Amino acid sequence: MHTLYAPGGYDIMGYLIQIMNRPNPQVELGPVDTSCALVLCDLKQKDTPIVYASEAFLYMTGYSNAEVLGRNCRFLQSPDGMVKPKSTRKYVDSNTINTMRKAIDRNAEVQVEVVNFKKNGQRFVNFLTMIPVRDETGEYRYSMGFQCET
Ligand SMILES: Cc1cc2nc3c(=O)[nH]c(=O)nc-3n(C[C@H](O)[C@H](O)[C@H](O)COP(=O)(O)OP(=O)(O)OC[C@H]3O[C@@H](n4cnc5c(N)ncnc54)[C@H](O)[C@@H]3O)c2cc1C
Repeated sequence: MHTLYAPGGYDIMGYLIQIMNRPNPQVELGPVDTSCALVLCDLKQKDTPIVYASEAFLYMTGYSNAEVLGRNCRFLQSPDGMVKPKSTRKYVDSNTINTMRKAIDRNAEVQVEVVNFKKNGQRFVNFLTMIPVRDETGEYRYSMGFQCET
């Protein structure tokens, strides 16, 4: 995947404000900021790659920035971090993965609990919320994910 990163970075604060200010929230997130675990994925690049990960996300998962940037978040679904698209996961609920997938395809807010694994192989339940984000053009371009170790 040779995902390309936005020069000058991402407007994470602007998107967090946009999220808290959204008119018809389908899921209540409550106040959020950059201190929590989050990632921003580019819906317009091949396989919706992570283009930004907050430090709390890297800390929670045990992975470094170099290891998560440019990858579809699904790698967390395997203790070895090897998860091929369309593959039947052996540790994660298929309906769950399908739910995330359709929500993402439809720019629909979604919230799920998904089994994930940290870099050292430690299993945990990830309480995940994905909210589509509009960039400067006004159209949905990114998705912001909020991860919470349950
Ligand atoms: C911003 C953002 C943050 C994210 N953060 C995380 C995170 O922290 N942790 C995490 O684990 N994921 C996270 N994800 C999710 C991950 O990136 C994928 O989006 C998710 O795994 C679903 O998409 P996929 O491409 O993996 O689907 P696929 O690889 O296509 O897998 C879908 C699975 O569902 C099953 N399935 C499909 N259709 C049906 C059907 N009709 N009936 C029954 N079963 C069916 C299949 O058998 C398949 O194994 C995040 C996504 C975004 C956009």
